[PDB]
Amino acid sequence: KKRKRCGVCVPCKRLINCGVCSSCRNRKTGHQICKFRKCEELKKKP
DNA sequence: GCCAACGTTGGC
DNA sequence: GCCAACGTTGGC
Ligand SMILES: [Zn+2]
Ligand SMILES: [Zn+2]
Repeated sequence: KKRKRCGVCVPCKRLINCGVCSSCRNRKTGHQICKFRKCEELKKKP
């Protein structure tokens, strides 16, 4: 299964894709959420 | 069936 | 070990 966003971090609370980060500009091919909405808990840990 | 957006990997 | 690209799938 896909992990669910946490719904409580600042990114999760943002409503709208910014439209200008690289995730947003390449959305059709890269299929990624806006860098500013990406759930903090879903990022890669080193 | 659509589509937002997470998971995986070839090629580097 | 990274990440562009794609496939996938849960929720609608
Ligand atoms: Zn953005
Ligand atoms: Zn979150």
